[PDB]
Amino acid sequence: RTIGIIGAPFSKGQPRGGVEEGPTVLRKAGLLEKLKEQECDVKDYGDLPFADIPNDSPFQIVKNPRSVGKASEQLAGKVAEVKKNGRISLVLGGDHSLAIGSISGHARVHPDLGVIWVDAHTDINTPLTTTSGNLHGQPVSFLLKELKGKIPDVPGFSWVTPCISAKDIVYIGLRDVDPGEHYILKTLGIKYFSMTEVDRLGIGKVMEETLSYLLGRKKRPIHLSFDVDGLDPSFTPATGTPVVGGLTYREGLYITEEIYKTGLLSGLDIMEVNPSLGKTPEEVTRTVNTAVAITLACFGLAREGNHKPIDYL
Amino acid sequence: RTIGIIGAPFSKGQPRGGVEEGPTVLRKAGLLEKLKEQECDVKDYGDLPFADIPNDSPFQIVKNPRSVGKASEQLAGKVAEVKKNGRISLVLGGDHSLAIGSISGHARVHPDLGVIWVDAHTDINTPLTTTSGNLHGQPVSFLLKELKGKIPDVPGFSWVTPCISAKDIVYIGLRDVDPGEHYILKTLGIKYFSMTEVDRLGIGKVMEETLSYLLGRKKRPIHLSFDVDGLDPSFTPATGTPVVGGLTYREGLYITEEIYKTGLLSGLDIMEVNPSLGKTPEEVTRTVNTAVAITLACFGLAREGNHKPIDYL
Amino acid sequence: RTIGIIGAPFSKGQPRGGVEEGPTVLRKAGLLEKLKEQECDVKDYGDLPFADIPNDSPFQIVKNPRSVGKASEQLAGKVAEVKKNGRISLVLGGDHSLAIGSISGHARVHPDLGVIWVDAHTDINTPLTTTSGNLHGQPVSFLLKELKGKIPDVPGFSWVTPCISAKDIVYIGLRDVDPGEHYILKTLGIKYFSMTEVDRLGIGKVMEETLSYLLGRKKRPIHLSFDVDGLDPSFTPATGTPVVGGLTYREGLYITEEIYKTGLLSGLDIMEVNPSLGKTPEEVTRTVNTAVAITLACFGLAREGNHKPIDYL
Ligand SMILES: Nc1ncc(CC[C@H](N)C(=O)O)[nH]1
Ligand SMILES: Nc1ncc(CC[C@H](N)C(=O)O)[nH]1
Ligand SMILES: Nc1ncc(CC[C@H](N)C(=O)O)[nH]1
Ligand SMILES: [Mn+2]
Ligand SMILES: [Mn+2]
Ligand SMILES: [Mn+2]
Ligand SMILES: [Mn+2]
Ligand SMILES: [Mn+2]
Ligand SMILES: [Mn+2]
Repeated sequence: RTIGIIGAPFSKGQPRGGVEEGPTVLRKAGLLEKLKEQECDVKDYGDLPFADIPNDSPFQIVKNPRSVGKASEQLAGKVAEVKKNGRISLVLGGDHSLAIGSISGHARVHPDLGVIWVDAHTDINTPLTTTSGNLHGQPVSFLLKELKGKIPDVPGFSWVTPCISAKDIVYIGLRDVDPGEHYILKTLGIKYFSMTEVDRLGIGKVMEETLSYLLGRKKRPIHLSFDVDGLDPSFTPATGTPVVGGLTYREGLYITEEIYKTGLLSGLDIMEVNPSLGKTPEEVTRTVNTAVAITLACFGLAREGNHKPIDYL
Repeated sequence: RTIGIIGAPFSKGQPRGGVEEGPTVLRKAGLLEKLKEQECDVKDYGDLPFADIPNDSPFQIVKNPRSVGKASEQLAGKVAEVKKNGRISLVLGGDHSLAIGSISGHARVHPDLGVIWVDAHTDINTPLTTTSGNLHGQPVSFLLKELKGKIPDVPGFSWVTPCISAKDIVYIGLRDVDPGEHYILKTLGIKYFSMTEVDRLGIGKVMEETLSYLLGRKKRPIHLSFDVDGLDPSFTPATGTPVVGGLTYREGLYITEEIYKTGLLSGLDIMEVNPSLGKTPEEVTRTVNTAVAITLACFGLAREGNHKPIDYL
Repeated sequence: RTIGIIGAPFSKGQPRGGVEEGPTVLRKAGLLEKLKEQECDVKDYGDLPFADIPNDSPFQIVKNPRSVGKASEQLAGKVAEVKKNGRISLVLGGDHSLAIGSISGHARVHPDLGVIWVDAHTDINTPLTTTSGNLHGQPVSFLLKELKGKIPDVPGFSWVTPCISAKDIVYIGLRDVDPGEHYILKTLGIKYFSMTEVDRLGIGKVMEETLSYLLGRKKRPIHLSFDVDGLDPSFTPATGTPVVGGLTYREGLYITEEIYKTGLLSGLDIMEVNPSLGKTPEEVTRTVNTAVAITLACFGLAREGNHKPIDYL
């Protein structure tokens, strides 16, 4: 598969700072090379230089809005640029607020995209429903067209144009959803598979319904926004908001292996990896190793094996 | 949901003493408040004062029969009292022998009840089949009508009247069943889903069949006797008789979420939590945290989220 | 069930030496007795004395070929001897190269056998496809008739006669397969259930299809070659080549419980247990305990319980 790597060392979407190092440790794990070790054509677009914005007081309760707003605007342009070069955008975060720019830049080139959001949270709070003020928990509210009119003019996001309907997104892995967020889910009829549904149906049926839900009518580009805390913290502990009872390592690989097999992966986000939150050096490597594995699976690595079209005997 | 909390700090049903502290640490985890934080109407009936019975020599091989017998008699009355106040009895144990009084007091008010027993063990040994003499492994033999006549007159249990047929109970989580207990299962035709069945069918189908088995004919009150060792010891280690290969945290939450959704939960037991058996302070908090989560799920907490009937936007 | 225990303390199939102690620690865990504690008729044939072969230089890239070749030849005769005494051969390894002699000696007495290979690897590299040269990763290539002609004359294996077709074997647990090995899988049409399939279908359906695939046409003797690294390293860490995302303890017990229930188990291999690779004394006991449990399940131990044909009441 053909890839376009984009490092997004941003953290102002939430309180903890170590997430900016995500691009660094993932590249350090040898992600670029391992992808190349596969049938992959990789082009590194570099780590986005997120210039400082010293003056950025809260918007009501919303924190660092100008910084978060600019980082997504910068990222949106980069993703659109890689999508125009005919490559799958691979955004290494960074907190999940960056999803706003990633899905935005993607839709500029591919407006018919479908989103699969793997996360323990829905990240669909509005500036008015959020109680924490952390924008990494509001990315989805800015992208939904149905929520246009409920999103006040927050400094830094005047460039945003809702680009996805409630029916063009599927959540997988939910287990920590706020009351207002749950109201929006049920109100806009958003398709989701929380841990309850995964436990009931099995990851296989879950993925079956997910892809059929998004590709039933017609084939379209797929955007995978993967928050590493969607997986159980026993696999990805070095993350800002871990929630027990998460997706297993195996389910995480199953999800991505299936998405790969559709041949429609167009955009990918690997977010919330925070090395500084690993209680040990091993928890840090465990998180990075798991994040790399999910990434490789998105581009071809199959657990049953892979072989080149040649006679090996 | 409307609840009636009853602390049952009892341990004489087995050798290890720390189980009496169960009510204490669960309340200390803020269980009462967290329930209230939900759509719950809570009334604390207090911790049952289990007076000492210094003279209580074994009955043949059966240990502390008078103490265990009195504690269940005392508890049976309390549960019946809360069931008459129109509230779901929530008994915080304490060893599982207390189930004898809980299910007894429940049936006095609701004789048509159905029991779901989540445990790694069947706890259906009779005074004559048990090899350990620990009554926390015999509670079910005293309640089954079919076993009336095989239960000798043990000091402390003259007040007992079998109140459930073999067909009114479903076991879930079995993985350590004695030979005589297995004989009784197959002989009385008791419905069970051991870990083998959970592995074969999946927790979803397991719960589907469980509820259909008990509510097929008609809707009736449900009694959930939950032994925390039914879950894998990686989740609830501070318990007297842990057995590897247990139900996962997720399956445990799935079970209870489904029971809640029936709207028929009438009685609930959270047993065998023993803080003093935690090899570390974390194993103790891990056990308590997991016990609280299963409890909250029984009364409404859903992993997909919850919201009040109001317009959040 | 009637058993014939054979200790195979061999390690020259791979670099790490501690695997030779497998028979020792498994017997030390009280395996013989625990089997007897069940409905089992056990006869210990002893630990095969694998005489030294000082002169054994590599064959091209293949390491210790004469040593590995002789150990399998010796083992093949022992297994055939126990199969003629009407007993299920239970080979305690030892690295997995010994499978060559075990399945060989088994087929001498029961040529219509069917093989179930539980392993994280396919172990089907040929002397020409292997990149490591470790024979414990080539056992299957020597047994397949379809691969006859692609297996050069390696010193120590002139006694070998391919005894199984590609269609008489089923793989379960795959997650680390080489490119050439994957080519052979797809080329000979070998039936396999990698971790992806287990995640998709569930262990129940996996076992359903496995047994139907092998016993569909007609009932035949079953050979179970179980590599302990097929299970997740959180359960069996003391093994030379652990791979994360493996079969759970429960799935491992489900697999064997089902095989037992067919009443067709004829040959069993418990391989790759290496005590010296346990980072702690507990990792060593955890591995051994799990290896014993899978073994007991192969001969009757059911998680739902077991009882003698007598009236327990
Ligand atoms: N990725 C990620 N971790 C936590 C969030 C937000 C959760 C919370 N409901 C909030 O509104 O801040 N998003
Ligand atoms: N909750 C609970 N843990 C262990 C038991 C009894 C098990 C054993 N068969 C006995 O008869 O004592 N019950
Ligand atoms: N049991 C077992 N662990 C590792 C292997 C071989 C794996 C590798 N493909 C090789 O060719 O050496 N077999
Ligand atoms: Mn997120
Ligand atoms: Mn999240
Ligand atoms: Mn119990
Ligand atoms: Mn128990
Ligand atoms: Mn192997
Ligand atoms: Mn292996």
